[PDB]
Amino acid sequence: LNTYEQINKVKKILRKHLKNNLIGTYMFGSGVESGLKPNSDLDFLVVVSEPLTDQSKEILIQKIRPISKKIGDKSNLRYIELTIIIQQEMVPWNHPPKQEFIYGEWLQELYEQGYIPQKELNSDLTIMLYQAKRKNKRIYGNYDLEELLPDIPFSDVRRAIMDSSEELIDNYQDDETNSILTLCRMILTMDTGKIIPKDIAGNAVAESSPLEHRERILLAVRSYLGENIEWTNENVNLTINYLNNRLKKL
Repeated sequence: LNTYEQINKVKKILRKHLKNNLIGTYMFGSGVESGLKPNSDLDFLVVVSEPLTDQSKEILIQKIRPISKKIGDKSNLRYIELTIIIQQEMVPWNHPPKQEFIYGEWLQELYEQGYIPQKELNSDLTIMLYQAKRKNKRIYGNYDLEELLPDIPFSDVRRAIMDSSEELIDNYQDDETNSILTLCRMILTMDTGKIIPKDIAGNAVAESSPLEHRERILLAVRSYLGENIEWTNENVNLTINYLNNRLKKL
């Protein structure tokens, strides 16, 4: 499958199965903000009127799974990430926001165990809605995304980033590259105000960082682009601490 059929099959899945419950289908993220590199994920935000039955969620999982990349597969497909929100659940705005459904490949093992996304609160979705609201591509629907979402205070985006870092520093063992560059991304957006891709945020923050930390940050960029880095002897704790403290100074 090509990038074009990937996106098109997602649009028709949502339309065929969500029928008149579907308000809008939007894409956001690195692919819309920076351009579609062959490495880029396909990130979808979907807005609905009412909750989805546990049947509809299983269908979505079933129909999305064949057309999304699977981890560590050497294919050329892209990862599909898709979030569903109910328009009415976002008013009045409240952090953390309500999330109706998530398709994501980090959940595949659980999907195989029968796991079925239930309504949950997701502090990270505040950063997504903030990102999507500022730049998105509408691929279905009669309204622009900004018309379907209340103003989101950037203060809540700050609360969002800090709360995620707090658990990130405790859970970097074995997803080191993600955690380092997430924090690097995290630092950029809390100052300037814009979100950017991990690999570009990594080399931007590494430049402003003491050598030992820069060395390790740039070794994270490489792994994110494939390279097998083997962190078992790198002192990731120090850079995590450095990035976290740097971040805690907003």
